[PDB]
Amino acid sequence: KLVRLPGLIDVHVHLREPGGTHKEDFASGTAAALAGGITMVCAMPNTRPPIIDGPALALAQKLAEAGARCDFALFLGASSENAGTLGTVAGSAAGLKLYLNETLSELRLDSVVQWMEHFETWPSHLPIVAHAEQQTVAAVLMVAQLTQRSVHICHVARKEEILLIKAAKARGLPVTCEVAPHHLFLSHDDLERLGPGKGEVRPELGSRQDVEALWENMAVIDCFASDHAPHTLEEKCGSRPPPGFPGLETMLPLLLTAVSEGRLSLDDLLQRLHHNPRRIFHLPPQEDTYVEVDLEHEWTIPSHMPFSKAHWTPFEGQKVKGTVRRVVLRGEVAYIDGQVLVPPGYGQDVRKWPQGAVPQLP
Amino acid sequence: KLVRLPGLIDVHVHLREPGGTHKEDFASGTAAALAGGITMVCAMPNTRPPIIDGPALALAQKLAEAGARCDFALFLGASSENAGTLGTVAGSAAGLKLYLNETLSELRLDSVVQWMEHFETWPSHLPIVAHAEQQTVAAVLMVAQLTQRSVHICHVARKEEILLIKAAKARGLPVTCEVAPHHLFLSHDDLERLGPGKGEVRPELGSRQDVEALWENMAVIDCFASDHAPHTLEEKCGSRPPPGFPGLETMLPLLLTAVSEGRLSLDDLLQRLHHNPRRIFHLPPQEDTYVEVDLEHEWTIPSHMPFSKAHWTPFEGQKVKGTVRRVVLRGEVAYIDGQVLVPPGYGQDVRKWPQGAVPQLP
Ligand SMILES: [Zn+2]
Ligand SMILES: [Zn+2]
Ligand SMILES: [Zn+2]
Ligand SMILES: [Zn+2]
Ligand SMILES: [Zn+2]
Ligand SMILES: [Zn+2]
Repeated sequence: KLVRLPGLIDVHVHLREPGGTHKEDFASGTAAALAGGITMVCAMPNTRPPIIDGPALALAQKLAEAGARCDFALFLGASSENAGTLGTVAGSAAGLKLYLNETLSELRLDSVVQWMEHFETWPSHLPIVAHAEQQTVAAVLMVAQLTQRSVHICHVARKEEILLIKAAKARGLPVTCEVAPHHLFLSHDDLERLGPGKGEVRPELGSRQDVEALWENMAVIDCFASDHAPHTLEEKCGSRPPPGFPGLETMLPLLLTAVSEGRLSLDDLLQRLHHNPRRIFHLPPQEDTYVEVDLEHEWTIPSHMPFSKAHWTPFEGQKVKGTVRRVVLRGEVAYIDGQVLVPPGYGQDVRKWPQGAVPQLP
Repeated sequence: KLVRLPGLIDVHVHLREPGGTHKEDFASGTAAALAGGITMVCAMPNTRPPIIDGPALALAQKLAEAGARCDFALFLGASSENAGTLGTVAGSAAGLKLYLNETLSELRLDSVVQWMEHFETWPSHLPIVAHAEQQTVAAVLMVAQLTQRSVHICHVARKEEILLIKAAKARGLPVTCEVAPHHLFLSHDDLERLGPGKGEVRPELGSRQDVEALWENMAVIDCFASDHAPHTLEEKCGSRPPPGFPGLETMLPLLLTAVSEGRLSLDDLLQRLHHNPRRIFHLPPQEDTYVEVDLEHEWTIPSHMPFSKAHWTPFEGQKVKGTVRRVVLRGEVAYIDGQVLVPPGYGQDVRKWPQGAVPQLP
């Protein structure tokens, strides 16, 4: 009755450690990942302190090695000060992350010249990822061409954005992109229900026409990634709600529902949650690692999923068909039917594996 | 000085066993593969007997398990008689191969309706590969759309073909393709030297404009594959020369030369010889497997490479920069500096590995 899948990869998660551990930490976030059929995550650098230099990366790496229950890589974050300073640690990171729209004080870039400096100084063989909305997608693509390298665009959310990327790919430009589940399964039609606080997310929820354009242009989407952005309900409902949805525990159930409805194939799903993440970020295979799912079980997403400390979900009330039954990670049962069974610290930094280093010319 | 690469994959080799073992057998062909930095091969079904039914597949699987020095998967071949009969063994094969142009009596398909029957009966989740030249590419793409599934086009050789595939990808159609090294590094300009016998290959060598279109449209090429088609010199020079070049031992040196010249990146190469073959054919990772190459060593391709029984090469005289120094396959030294060190039978059928089965809905 079950289906065996390879170990799935989420290349865009915010696990909030160090500095935001009331929202989530490595142990709780990777528990959420395992319960969602995810066995490897790439953690974003907008923590407190942000991962914008070698000492912060060193700290975050040890916190993750001690807290993570699944395997991981850590992004470095581009700042207005660190271009040309990351060469020694660059290869130990998942990649470099550029935050090109409204963001946290330390990751804010004031000028496209600062983008150029990062594209010019970051090692040419290592991944660069950009949070780039609307015309920013076009702008960062221009910077990538001027510096003659590739770029990966995070959470594409709009018809405008996916059609621009489509046009770039038609010209042979080296761009890849990812889409998050809330931009495939939620729209403006849901804002009435969510409210202005819970509904706050960046990129914001799109129109029904945005959602339909993403599905119509599935061929253009290289990866699915949750953009797991845990904030507590108190923060989402308060005066200055931060953007973001939790999503690790709901991503695969939502997508398996789409597969069961014929909206995409099982292969389409596995290209976007396994093969393409591997090849874009040069992430290594995980030995004796697999996920068993039940495609027949129908359930309704509750007000909060078991594991994320976010303790809320924007998908509450949606009917889904598909559930993660068992996860085996490197030969150990990591998850069965609502219980995580590997301790904090079982997870490892895949960039330290010999097969996890990005190949490079001498 | 050396560079470590993952285990490379050649998804298009003719190893001639059973029935053509004077041209090559599993032991000699996989020795050639290892010497070329290849650790996994997909063997084509136009053997004698051809692999067009379960008994022939059973035989070929045992011959490969006994003779192969690297890991492998075996293609099934479409015939005018076997549509609807391969469902029980389909999942044990690399995929289904359709020979849509001039070919061997048993793989000859008389009618596009026979193509349709295979697309309709072959399991929808398993790979289909087509030898399709010129307008045949358009025709098989039409059949793929009518049956609403994907197709992979072998050895794209012409500007006409790569631009058609480019246009199909721009419309979001599920098509992938491979290009062989002789269509990137040889042209009509070389036929004077090769002669009409040695120069016989299908698809035939292209014009300089064909070669330049393939390089210009590298973004459209998903895989490199050798189309290793060993024939003895006596056969290539005789009255009725069969088409094909040997290529396993020269593919990587040629491509590494191109990398060293800046014609493509190391990543471009590894996408096309590792990641994309994996994800198109759902081939499993190989544990503790890697290839060490020396990018500085300049040498001239001789009149024949050491291992292929073909005992000739069309690349004789070309200057290359790049050489395979060491291959480790599943923890054992398989190749060092001109010597293969794993015996016939070390190789395994990757479709029998748990991680080597193609995921499918229940
Ligand atoms: Zn991202
Ligand atoms: Zn994010
Ligand atoms: Zn890689
Ligand atoms: Zn092929
Ligand atoms: Zn062939
Ligand atoms: Zn696969």
